[PDB]
Amino acid sequence: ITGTSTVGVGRGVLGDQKNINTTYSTYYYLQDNTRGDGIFTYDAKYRTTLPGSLWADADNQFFASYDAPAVDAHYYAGVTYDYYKNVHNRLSYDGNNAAIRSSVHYSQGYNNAFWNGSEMVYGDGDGQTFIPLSGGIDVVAHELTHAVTDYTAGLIYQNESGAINEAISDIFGTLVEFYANKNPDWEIGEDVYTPGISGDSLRSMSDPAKYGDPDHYSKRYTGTQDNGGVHINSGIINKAAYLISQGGTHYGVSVVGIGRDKLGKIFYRALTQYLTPTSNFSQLRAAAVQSATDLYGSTSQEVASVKQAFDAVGVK
Ligand SMILES: [Ca+2]
Ligand SMILES: [Ca+2]
Ligand SMILES: [Ca+2]
Ligand SMILES: [Ca+2]
Ligand SMILES: [Zn+2]
Repeated sequence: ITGTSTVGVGRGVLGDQKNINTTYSTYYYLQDNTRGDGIFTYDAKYRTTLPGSLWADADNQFFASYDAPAVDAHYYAGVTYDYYKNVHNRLSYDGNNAAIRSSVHYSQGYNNAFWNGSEMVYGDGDGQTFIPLSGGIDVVAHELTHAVTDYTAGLIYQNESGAINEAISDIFGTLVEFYANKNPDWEIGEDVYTPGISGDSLRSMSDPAKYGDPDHYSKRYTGTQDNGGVHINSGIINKAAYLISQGGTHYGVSVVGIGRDKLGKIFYRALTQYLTPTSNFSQLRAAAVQSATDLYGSTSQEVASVKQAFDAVGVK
């Protein structure tokens, strides 16, 4: 819509108050003109037709319970845009300030969120397994990172390349959670998963086997479920990324941690310069070693730690 940029106020899924960028033109819409070609949030009104209607509100105050998932999808898309621009000098997911569109209230009792190739889509959850999924900053940033992957490396969504695509979304979802400093951890989806249960999450990067996902290449899933295990075998890469950042000893191999900012620099370079659509885990190891070599030198501690971490999870 064409109108005047302004700022409204609302409450997210977890009850927290935040300011959000809106546009006024008769109604106040969830349209943020301050970031790139804009961030746009739509109401899918419990249907599956997309994108639905651009969110309109009469008074620029978003404190109704129906408003909460829209406030968090719109705010956390802006945080994710700021992480990519400020940390990696990337404007939006295509590198040319493409508009970011999200729809909330998709379907009824839908326990997932996804990037569909054109926009982000969030279900409200069934209220038992999940609460509205845009309430998790690591979920929002995981889905927007699929758009970054699609416009760069183009990893196909099956088998080892699919597991790399999912691990890259959990890696950068976690790095955005630390950037925003929103109670950060190395778990995925803990703010919106099982509201009646404390302490759990969908997946863990620090210990994937807590929920039964593999933490070594010898334990990889080789069947056909889940597109060849794309959400299961991502645990192998997630554990290597956790070891590169934090360090530790895993299956008797010791890794010196180099921290989160270098982890993000190495994997963003690997994703944007060296990975291709059909890259497998061994090629990811080579791309991450070449990226660390480019940035820090072939005899750096950073290169050593990348090698040790892939040796610890059995990826040669
Ligand atoms: Ca209102
Ligand atoms: Ca957290
Ligand atoms: Ca998390
Ligand atoms: Ca829980
Ligand atoms: Zn994903």
